[PDB]
Amino acid sequence: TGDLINTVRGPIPVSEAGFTLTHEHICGSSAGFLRAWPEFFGSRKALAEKAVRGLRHARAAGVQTIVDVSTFDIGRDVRLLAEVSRAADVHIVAATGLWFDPPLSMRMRSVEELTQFFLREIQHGIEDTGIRAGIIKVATTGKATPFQELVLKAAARASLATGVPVTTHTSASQRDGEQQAAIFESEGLSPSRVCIGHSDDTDDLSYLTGLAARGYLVGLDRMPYSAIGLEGNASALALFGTRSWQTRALLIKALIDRGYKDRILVSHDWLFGFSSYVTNIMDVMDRINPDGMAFVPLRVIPFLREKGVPPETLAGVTVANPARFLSPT
Amino acid sequence: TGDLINTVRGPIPVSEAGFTLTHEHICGSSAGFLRAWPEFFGSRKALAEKAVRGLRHARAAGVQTIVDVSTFDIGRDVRLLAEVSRAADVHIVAATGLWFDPPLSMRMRSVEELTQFFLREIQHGIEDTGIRAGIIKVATTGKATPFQELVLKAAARASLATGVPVTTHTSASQRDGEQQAAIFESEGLSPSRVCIGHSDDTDDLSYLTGLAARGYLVGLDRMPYSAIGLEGNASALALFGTRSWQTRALLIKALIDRGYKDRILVSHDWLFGFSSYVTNIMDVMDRINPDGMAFVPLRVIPFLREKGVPPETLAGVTVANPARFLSPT
Ligand SMILES: [Co+2]
Ligand SMILES: [Co+2]
Ligand SMILES: [Co+2]
Ligand SMILES: [Co+2]
Repeated sequence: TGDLINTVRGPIPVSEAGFTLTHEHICGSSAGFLRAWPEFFGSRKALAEKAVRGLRHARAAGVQTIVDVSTFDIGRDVRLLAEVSRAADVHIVAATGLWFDPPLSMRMRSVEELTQFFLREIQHGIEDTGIRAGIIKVATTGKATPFQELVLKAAARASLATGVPVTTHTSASQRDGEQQAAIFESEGLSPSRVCIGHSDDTDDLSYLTGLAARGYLVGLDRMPYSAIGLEGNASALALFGTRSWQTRALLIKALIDRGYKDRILVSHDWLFGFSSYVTNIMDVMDRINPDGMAFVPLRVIPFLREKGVPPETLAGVTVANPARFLSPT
Repeated sequence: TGDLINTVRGPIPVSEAGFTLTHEHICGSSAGFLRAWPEFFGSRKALAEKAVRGLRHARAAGVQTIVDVSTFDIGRDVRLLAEVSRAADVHIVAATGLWFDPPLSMRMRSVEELTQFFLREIQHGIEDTGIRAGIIKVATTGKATPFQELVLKAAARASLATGVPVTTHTSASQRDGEQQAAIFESEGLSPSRVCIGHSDDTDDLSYLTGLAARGYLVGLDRMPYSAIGLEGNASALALFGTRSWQTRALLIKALIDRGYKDRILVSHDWLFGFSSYVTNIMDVMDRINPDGMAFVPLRVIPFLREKGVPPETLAGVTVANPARFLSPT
């Protein structure tokens, strides 16, 4: 009791977060895009309705909170998040930081300037809404670009100032987490404040246990992603990969079996609209996983239970770990 | 009489455009940036106040209309344009199209999809404002990227459908206008609907007269840009170049002397805020040219008059040419 986290509807007790999906999106887009071209998604109304249906389905399956890790450059629309959170009665934590599509007005900035921007979104509010970010999202896709180095350092500084955790996009097959870790530590950030994401995109347990041993949270956050059966579709192959959801889920058990149950976060990286990729990608995705953000509780958790993971351990992964992660520390 | 052009305050008779600067910016930024980080500019209020002072100064010097060629990805804020247009009593024509910083949500689009977006901004309105674009802005920086090829084709299609003209950013030293022309013509666009911009960034009159002979408008639109005296400042050198304003202005006379008076458009490429480049670039610029968008009428036009260009010819360049260009055709 007592600890608080900021959501798009305002402050909530940490203990009310409950079952929390730590890497999700209402909409994967671009800065200004939803405002400029809402017809891309049919309409804003259609997008919101789809999101509300999806979040209610997740809620019925036991999901109480999602962390929408859409940054400025993922076209995060905090008013949209607030509207759908309210309608579906599911808490949404919003993000600051920058992903891998920053516009020139961000790319030209210094570490000091980026720190001030991240601090604005955490401490003051996003845009003119007063809605405060509860997480900082950053990204590399291979070795960090010079700009990405500044972003990670600024993320570390903002986290140190506010206690808000940092979460990452990686190219997991290229083992980005190691350099990301090196940069964060150079700034004196505690590994327990950091989740190295898309870590289920690899089966390299040397890489993953290495991070977990150092105290990092390991984000196994793309559970339903598979292009098995869709190998004819090149864009789906590139995004979803050729590993089954079962293969991804086995990593949760593997980390638990190696003593790392407290270092695991599980999610889908799902969304209800998706303009930053090929047209109609959302239709492909909805076919692969009609359950959307209910997939983890409906499929993954029982799969793990049937493999012998104790209920207490599963509750620790889906409730206690997110609580500890999100609590400003 | 009769012909109309859309401005941020609504429709105006073409004959009321008067002395028109055809390539300008209220603010050079990025999509969503002004909404997310207005403190970058001091405040939105400060930015608007600066813009109103600047536009009133231009108006006092005889400027009646500017064409703000900020696209979506230059962070065009049409409400800001409308506010400052109203306060300064200077007409502002807004733009659609894409510059050279499109986010992924644009870069993934087809020519058909881009055409629909440009048509939306011209025919329906920008965002939810009902303000209609009166020009389409496109860009290359050297040989066109595959995406830029689609953008130029979509610009051509939108222009053919609406009669609204197209204007371009070039790397003038790399003679981009020739390929841009080739792409436009492949779509059946009339050269008289097109301005090849930043053409005063080069002294190559073979290149420029080649375009003018084909019927293109030649945009001599960076009149006050010079880093003479600032060679110690690397970012200023890269953006402003080492040629004097007099050297740029001589190109106006050179084209007139070669029979191309009707093919010339003159502007500053000025702005009142600038977040897509180095921090404090606006302070450097304001020192180079305290007159802002009054520089053309105060310095360039009298320079030309003193070189013997007849008043009728100068009026044809600054009034008749923009009128003919902007009139939907
Ligand atoms: Co990602
Ligand atoms: Co994601
Ligand atoms: Co330009
Ligand atoms: Co410009």
